[PDB]
Amino acid sequence: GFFSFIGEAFQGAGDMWRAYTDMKEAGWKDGDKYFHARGNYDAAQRGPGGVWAAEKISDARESFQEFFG
Amino acid sequence: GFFSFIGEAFQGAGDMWRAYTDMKEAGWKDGDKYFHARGNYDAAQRGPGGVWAAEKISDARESFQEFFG
Amino acid sequence: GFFSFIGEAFQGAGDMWRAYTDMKEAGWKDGDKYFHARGNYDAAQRGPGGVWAAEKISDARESFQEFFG
Amino acid sequence: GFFSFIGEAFQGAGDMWRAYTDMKEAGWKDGDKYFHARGNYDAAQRGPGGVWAAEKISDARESFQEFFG
Amino acid sequence: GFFSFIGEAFQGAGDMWRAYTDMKEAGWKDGDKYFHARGNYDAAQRGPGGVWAAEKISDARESFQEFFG
Amino acid sequence: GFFSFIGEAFQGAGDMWRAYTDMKEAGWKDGDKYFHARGNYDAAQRGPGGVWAAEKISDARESFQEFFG
Amino acid sequence: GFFSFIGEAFQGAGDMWRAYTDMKEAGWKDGDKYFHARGNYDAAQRGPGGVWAAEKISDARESFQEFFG
Amino acid sequence: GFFSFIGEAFQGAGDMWRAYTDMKEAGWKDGDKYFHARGNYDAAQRGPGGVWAAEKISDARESFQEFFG
Amino acid sequence: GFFSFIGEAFQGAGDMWRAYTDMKEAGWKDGDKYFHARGNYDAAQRGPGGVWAAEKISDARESFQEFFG
Amino acid sequence: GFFSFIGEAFQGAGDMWRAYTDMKEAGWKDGDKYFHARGNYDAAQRGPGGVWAAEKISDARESFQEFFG
Amino acid sequence: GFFSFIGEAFQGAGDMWRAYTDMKEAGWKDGDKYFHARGNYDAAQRGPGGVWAAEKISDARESFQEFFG
Amino acid sequence: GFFSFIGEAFQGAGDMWRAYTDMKEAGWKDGDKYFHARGNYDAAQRGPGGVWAAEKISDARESFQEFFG
Repeated sequence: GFFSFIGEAFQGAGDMWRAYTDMKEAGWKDGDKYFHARGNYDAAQRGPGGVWAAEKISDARESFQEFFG
Repeated sequence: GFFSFIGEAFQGAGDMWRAYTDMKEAGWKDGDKYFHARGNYDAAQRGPGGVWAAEKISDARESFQEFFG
Repeated sequence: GFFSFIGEAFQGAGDMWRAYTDMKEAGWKDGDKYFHARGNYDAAQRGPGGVWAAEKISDARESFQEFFG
Repeated sequence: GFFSFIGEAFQGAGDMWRAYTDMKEAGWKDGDKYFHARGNYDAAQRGPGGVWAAEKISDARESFQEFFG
Repeated sequence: GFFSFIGEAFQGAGDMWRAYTDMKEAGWKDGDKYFHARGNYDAAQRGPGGVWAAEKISDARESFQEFFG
Repeated sequence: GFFSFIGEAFQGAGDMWRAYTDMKEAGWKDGDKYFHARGNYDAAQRGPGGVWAAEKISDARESFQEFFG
Repeated sequence: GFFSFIGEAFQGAGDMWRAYTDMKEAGWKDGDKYFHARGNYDAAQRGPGGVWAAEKISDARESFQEFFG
Repeated sequence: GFFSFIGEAFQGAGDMWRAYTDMKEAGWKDGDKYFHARGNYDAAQRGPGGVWAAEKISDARESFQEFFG
Repeated sequence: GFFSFIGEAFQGAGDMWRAYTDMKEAGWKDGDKYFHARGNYDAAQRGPGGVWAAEKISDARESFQEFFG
Repeated sequence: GFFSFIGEAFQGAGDMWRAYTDMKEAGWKDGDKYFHARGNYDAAQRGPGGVWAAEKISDARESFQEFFG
Repeated sequence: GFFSFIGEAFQGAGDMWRAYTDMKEAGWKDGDKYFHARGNYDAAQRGPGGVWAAEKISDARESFQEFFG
Repeated sequence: GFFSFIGEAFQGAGDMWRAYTDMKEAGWKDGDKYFHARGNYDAAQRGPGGVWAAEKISDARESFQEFFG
């Protein structure tokens, strides 16, 4: 299939964005995650804009444009 | 299939955005997650805009535009 | 199928946005999640705009536009 | 399949962006992750713009443009 | 398949961006990761722009352009 | 398959960007990673621009251009 | 402009289907035409079907079809 | 401009299908035409079908088909 | 400009299909044409089919097909 | 410009298919044409099919096909 | 310019398919043409098929095919 | 310019397929042409197929094919 992972402007302990496929007779274990933040300024911020998730985009003409200032 | 994960401007302990597919005779275990925040300013913020989730977008013309100022 | 996950401006302990598909003879366990916040300012905020969830968008013309100021 | 991982502007303990495929008779274990931040300024920030996730983009003409200022 | 990993502007303890494929009778173990930051300024920042994830882009004409200022 | 790893502007303890393929009867172990930063200025920063991840790009004409200032 | 002349199954003396355009300070003369027919069988016949005269035909789909027997 | 002349299955004395364009200070003369037919069988006949005259045909899909028997 | 002349299955005395363009200070004369036919069988006949006159045909897909029997 | 002359299956006395272009201070004269036919069988016949006159045909895919039997 | 003359299956007295271009201070004269046919069988016949007159054909794919039987 | 003359399967008295270009202070005269045919069988015949007249054909792929039987 199509697997896509996009992530921007973020903070995490871990175990993120994974894609396990077609496994047979498997087994695993994952730990505990801790996230501690104290007294931080301006964290995990993203600017203006749009998100588009599309399986098929066909015959677009003069489309999907963005004009910032 | 089509799997898409998009995430911006966020903070988490963990175990996020995953896609397990086509598994047979499998087994797993995941931990406990802790998220602690104290006295932070301006966290996890996202700017203006739109979100579009589409399986098929066909023949768009002069569409999906954004004009910021 | 089509699986799409979009998330912005948020804070969580964990175990979010997942998509398990086509599994046979499987078993798993997930932990306990704790979220503690004390004295934070301006958290998890998102700016202006719209959300569109569509399976099929066909023949749009001069549509889906956004004008900020 | 198609696996794509894109990540920008972020801070994490670990175990991120992975893609396990076609495994048989396997087993593994992953640790615990800790993320500690105290008194940081301007962290994990991303600028303006858009995200597009597409399986197929066909016959685009004068599309997908961005104009910053 | 196609595996692509792109990452810019980030700080992590480790165990990131990996792609395990076609394994039989294997086993492994991974450690614990710690991320500690205190009193840093301007970390993990990315500038303006867009992200495009596409399996197939066909017959684009005068498309995918970016104009900064 | 096609494996591509691109990474710019970042700091990590280790164990990153790897691609294990076609292994049979193998086993390994990986350590613990520590990342400590205190009082640094301007770290892990990337400039303006776009990211494109594509399996096939066919017949592009006057496309994929970037104009900085 | 667009000038199109289509003629099928016909008999004439002459001076037909002409298109004079953009003339300045011109002059001409044309003769007399005689058409004489006596005792002919099966002349100037056209079979089944349709005529379409269009300046612009846009986005036709599964249209303009003809099924004879 | 676009000048197109199509003629099939016909009999004429002459002076047909002409296109005079952009003439200045010109002059001409044309004769007399005679058409005489006596006792002919099966003349100037055209088979089944359609005629389409179009300045622009855009984005036709599974259109303009003909099925004879 | 575009001048196209197509003619099939026909009989004429003469002076047909001509295209005079961009003439200055010119002059000419043309004769008389005679067409005489007596006792002919099966003359000037064309088979089944269609005629299309188009200035621009753009992006046709599975169109303009003909199936005879 | 583009001048194209296509003619098949026909009988004529003469002075046909000509294209005079860009003439200055010229002059000419043309004769009389005679066409006489008596007792001929099966003359000037064309088989099945289509005619297409186009200035521009762009991006046709699985189009303009003909299937005879 | 582009001048193309294609003619098949035909009988004529003369003065056909000519292209006079860029002439200055010229003059000429042409004769009379006679065409006489008596008692001929099967003359000037063309088989099945299509005619395409195009100034530009761009990016055709699996198009312009003919299948006879 | 481009001058092309193609002629097959035909019978004529003369003065055909000529291309006079770039002449200054010239003059000429041409005779009378006679075409006489009596009692001929199977003359001027052409087999199945297509005609294509194109100024530019760009990027054709698996196109312009003919399959006879």
